[PDB]
Amino acid sequence: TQQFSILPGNKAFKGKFTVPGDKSVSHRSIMFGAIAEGTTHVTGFLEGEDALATLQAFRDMGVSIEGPKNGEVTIHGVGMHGLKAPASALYMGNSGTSMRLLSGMLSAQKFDSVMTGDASLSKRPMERIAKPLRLMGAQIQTTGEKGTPPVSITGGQQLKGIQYDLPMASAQVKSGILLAGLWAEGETSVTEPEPTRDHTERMLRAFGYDVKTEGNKISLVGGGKLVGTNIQVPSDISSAAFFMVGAAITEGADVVLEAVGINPTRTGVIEILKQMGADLTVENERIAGGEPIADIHIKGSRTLKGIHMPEDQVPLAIDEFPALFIAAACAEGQTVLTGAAELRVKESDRIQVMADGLKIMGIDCTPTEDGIIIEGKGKSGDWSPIFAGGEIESHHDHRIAMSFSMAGLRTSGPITIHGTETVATSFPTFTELANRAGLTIEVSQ
Ligand SMILES: [Cl-]
Ligand SMILES: [Cl-]
Repeated sequence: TQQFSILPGNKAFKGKFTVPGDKSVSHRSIMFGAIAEGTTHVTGFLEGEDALATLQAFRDMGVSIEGPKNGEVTIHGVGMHGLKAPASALYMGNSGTSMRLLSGMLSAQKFDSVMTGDASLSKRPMERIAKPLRLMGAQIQTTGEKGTPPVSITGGQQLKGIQYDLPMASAQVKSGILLAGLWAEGETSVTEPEPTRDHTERMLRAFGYDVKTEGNKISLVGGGKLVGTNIQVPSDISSAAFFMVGAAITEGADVVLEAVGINPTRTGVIEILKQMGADLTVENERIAGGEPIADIHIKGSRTLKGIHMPEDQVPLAIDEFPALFIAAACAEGQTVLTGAAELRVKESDRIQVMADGLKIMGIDCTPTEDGIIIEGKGKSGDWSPIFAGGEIESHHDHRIAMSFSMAGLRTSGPITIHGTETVATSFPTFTELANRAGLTIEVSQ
């Protein structure tokens, strides 16, 4: 166990900062850089659980890779057919993402493969991706009735593109199918019943592959070719969100977050904060590595106010609601969240864990079946403490820990957050940026 400690008192919160690279986009650059023609140089790379497992997999399959080192990776791509058979099982650790995306890719290879995982991944079913791949002609075996790992794939198959109506929305399953479709005969198409992130699609385009996005119908034609290029990874908006919130709840705060990724499938926190009356502007908009980026300028010039959060932004801000709950508490009036049933018990009930911590800090809130109700203690023009402090349980959820860390900007008492050791893995520079901004956080045993 590890814990964060924060002391009460009027904090400053200002500066120009760049948060770490987007987790998902970092991963995709490896997926496609490995099988592209020529060299790929990646910058702003953040290696997470997914990246490291995928990095090792392609190393095992003969790909030469320098790094990651200081956010830089050089990938000597081997072309669409340059992968070599792994000498043993490809260990995925806890990366279900790696396993699902590589399933599609591996099911199209000449050679056999086995994918295995740790105790947690070994329990996760893989039939939602395996089933459509089998329709394409893939030979993919799973374990037991629930179809969990190990996932055993037989190569040397001829895949055919299918038109697939996805029963349950999933960027991972969607991505797995499309990746197999790169080697398949004809067009592979996925129709998702609900909108998901499109980092896979955008990275494919960055590498020169044509991908049609036509409403909820996402498709490509197999036989194409990927071309190595330079990939600047956008900084993670999910990481930036904590400092957006911090700036919006701190008096006279002035924060510029540079090169923040603003993929429209990820920008829900911006729209929501804006609707809460936040002084938040999006300037210097441009594109890097097929991803849109911008500088986010947030000022604590006025008091947030509680709103009925827009339901059309919930899919776009799903991971940012723990941070937004902190904003809601400092806001004037009541905040209500609906249509966020996904947010409850998604193998971790963030609504309740936040509620527990918020209540400990003296905030009247109430979990609902599809969200939460928060009674904000904010008052227009008033920047007196909102939170009472206390001891907080994060349950090793980094987003919970980082959220309650921001609460230290408006607390009348000490805050101790337990189980914060996963914060550094997700957001390595979090406490550093916090300190540079004016939010001192002491890490302990
Ligand atoms: Cl994605
Ligand atoms: Cl998460």
